[PDB]
Amino acid sequence: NLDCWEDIDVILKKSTILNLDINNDIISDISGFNSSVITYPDAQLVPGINGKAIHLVNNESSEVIVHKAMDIEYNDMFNNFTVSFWLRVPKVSASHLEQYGTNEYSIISSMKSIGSGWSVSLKGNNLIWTLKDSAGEVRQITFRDLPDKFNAYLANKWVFITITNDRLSSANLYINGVLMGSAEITGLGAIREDNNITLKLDRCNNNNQYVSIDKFRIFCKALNPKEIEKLYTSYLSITFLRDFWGNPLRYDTEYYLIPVASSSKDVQLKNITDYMYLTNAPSYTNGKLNIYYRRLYNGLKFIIKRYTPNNEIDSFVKSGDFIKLYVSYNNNEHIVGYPKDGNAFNNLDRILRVGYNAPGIPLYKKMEAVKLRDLKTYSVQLKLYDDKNASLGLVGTHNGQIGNDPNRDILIASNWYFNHLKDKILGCDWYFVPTDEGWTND
Repeated sequence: NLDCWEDIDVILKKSTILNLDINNDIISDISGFNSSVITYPDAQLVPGINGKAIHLVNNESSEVIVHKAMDIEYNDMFNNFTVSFWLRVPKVSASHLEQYGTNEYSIISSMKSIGSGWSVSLKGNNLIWTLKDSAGEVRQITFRDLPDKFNAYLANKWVFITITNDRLSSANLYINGVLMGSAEITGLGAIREDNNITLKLDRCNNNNQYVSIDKFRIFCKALNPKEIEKLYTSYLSITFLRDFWGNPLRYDTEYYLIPVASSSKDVQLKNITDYMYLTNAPSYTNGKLNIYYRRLYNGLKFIIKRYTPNNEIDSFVKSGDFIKLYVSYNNNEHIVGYPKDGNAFNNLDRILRVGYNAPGIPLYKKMEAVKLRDLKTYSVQLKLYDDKNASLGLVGTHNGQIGNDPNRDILIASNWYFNHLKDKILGCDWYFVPTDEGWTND
């Protein structure tokens, strides 16, 4: 066995030889080996999976260099190792796929005249892991991302990358703990890489290209699936809610809502004071490039507001936070709630109303933003309360009709969901999608 050095958490900690962390707006290695980290002028910091993350744009000043300490300098020459990091890449437009689809550029590398070592690179919608030994011998894992960009890994969402290397067998590439690619690597000689690990866009012809990298980490062993699962989920801090992209959910920000259980649906409004329902979102398809996705940014815009002042006006929404949900329609904001004795399906599934204002009729609008299930998904649940603080249920949808309107999946609040929180798919899970430069519909 060529690994180094029991409890999984202990193994993960002990086998870590490099761990980039960001505190006090400074990037440093907290592995204990103290490899020095050189941050260049245009390396930017942006919201991360748990704190801030490294943001790299396409210019010479945007880079972070890690100078390996002598104690780990030659750790991957003959022995096993694993590289892990959260990664976020913008969805590549149809135009850029045609124009730059064949341009392979590295983003993380240990390769310097022959360039032995390893590298993480991107080519169009392909994520590539490369190992090169001192003889120029090469081994690669090429991962072709899913055609459906709504579910793809290189389409603007934070995803967790993990690449294990067993010198006696093969290299395996994982995304969110799932095996996506592999390549036998036996027959490789010594790996003589550069003294530095460089995080930078190298040889990228698209000047507007950028990537985000977080928690860059290296282990001195080839992690097994169980360890990778624990590693991955260890970053999903359940106290802070996240938006569709994996970034922190924020107050006073416009979001489009999409039900996780019917991701091809957008939310629409019947009329002010009335109900909301689902409609099919338009879609984009390109046979030539073999890509497609339900288009985003259509439907109602929702805004989350603090029910009462939080900590120190923190901009991020915490699980357990009480809020007021509003719909921003024609520049006017209307609160979402359930009026006393309001129409409901079989007196159990309370039909939500937007901007309801019948005089003398109490409107229950106090909600709680929570994370009760599906840790790996960037979704949120919303619990509505009445005036006595009793639960009116979780926001979801119910199929049926109102008056003579067509059959529709109508937005409601129901306690029914609390008895099915273990289901794989549940109608009370919601994606909060904010407009982002990393995703423009073609």
